[PDB]
Amino acid sequence: MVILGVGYFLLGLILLYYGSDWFVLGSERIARHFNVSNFVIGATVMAIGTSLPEILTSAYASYMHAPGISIGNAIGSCICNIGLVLGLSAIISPIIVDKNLQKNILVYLLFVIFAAVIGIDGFSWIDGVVLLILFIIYLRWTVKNGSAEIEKNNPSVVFSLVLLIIGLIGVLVGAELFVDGAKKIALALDISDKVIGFTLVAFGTSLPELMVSLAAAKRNLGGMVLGNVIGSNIADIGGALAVGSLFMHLPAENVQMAVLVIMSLLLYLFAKYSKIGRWQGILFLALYIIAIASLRM
Ligand SMILES: CCCCCCCC/C=C\CCCCCCCC(=O)OC[C@H](O)CO
Ligand SMILES: CCCCCCCCCCCCCCC
Ligand code: NA
Ligand SMILES: [Sr+2]
Ligand SMILES: [Sr+2]
Repeated sequence: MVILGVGYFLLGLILLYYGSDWFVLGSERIARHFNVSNFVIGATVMAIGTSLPEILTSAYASYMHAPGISIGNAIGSCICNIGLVLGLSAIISPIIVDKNLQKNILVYLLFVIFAAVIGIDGFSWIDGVVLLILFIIYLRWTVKNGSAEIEKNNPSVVFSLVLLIIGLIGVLVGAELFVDGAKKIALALDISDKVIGFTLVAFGTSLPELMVSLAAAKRNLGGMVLGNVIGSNIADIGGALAVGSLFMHLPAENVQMAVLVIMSLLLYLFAKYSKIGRWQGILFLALYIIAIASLRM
């Protein structure tokens, strides 16, 4: 049957749509509770939660002797977060970046370049261990700098945590349904293609970031969007790629890493010397479009 594919697909969108808004709302509240910025909650809790698909996908693929899918998924997500996710969000809600957030973005940049350089001959399991350690350090460093918490069964907090978790479950399940529904529609229309079907789940892992960021964008939560983008990329590299490399050596993806380094560099330069708004967003989307037009499938 195919309506099951249609049912799923539509339901996936509904869970994604409402799930994303609840995730954003709950995350914004949690940040106020812990006295940290929206960037910080976006870069830690939101980034890790929405990167769970990438982490499972890369670990699974490398385990199943498909390390090309594992690194392809990780870095492709990174390119998607800056090009598509941040591109759309910048246009919706232009961001002027604070001096301290610029420091966080510069560190992100350094991290990406380091990853690109040690991955020129691919990524070994020791490359993995190192990247994962830097990931852990980035998280502690980010929270520390974004913290002002100097000081308990509060209904405000509990309600905040419930919005967040149910929202997350909503976007993660919604995303799966979207992919699963699309897969079944494709199969019973007999238009299924593996080469393209890998980019259905590849894009699939990026749907949480997309919807969550757009939801944050609609509520002018610019720092949260930026936090979620920066953190998700780091989680995709220090987490998804890294764990992949633990099961098997990952072949180099130098062209894609170069594209990521160029987009990351652009993202930093705009954050430091300008803004992340309309035309910066238009630039990110144009670059993203060119990438999905010309990069190897
Ligand atoms: C502020 C500067 C930040 C850093 C800018 C990049 C600096 C390091 C470049 C190359 C060596 C890295 C050595 C340590 C990490 C790799 C350990 C390793 O196993 O290296 C072999 C390599 O992966 C091949 O197989
Ligand atoms: C001579 C090197 C052989 C390496 C064989 C594979 C080792 C994989 C280790 C994977 C797990 C690393 C976990 C860190 C928490
Ligand atoms: Na993420
Ligand atoms: Sr993701
Ligand atoms: Sr290497």
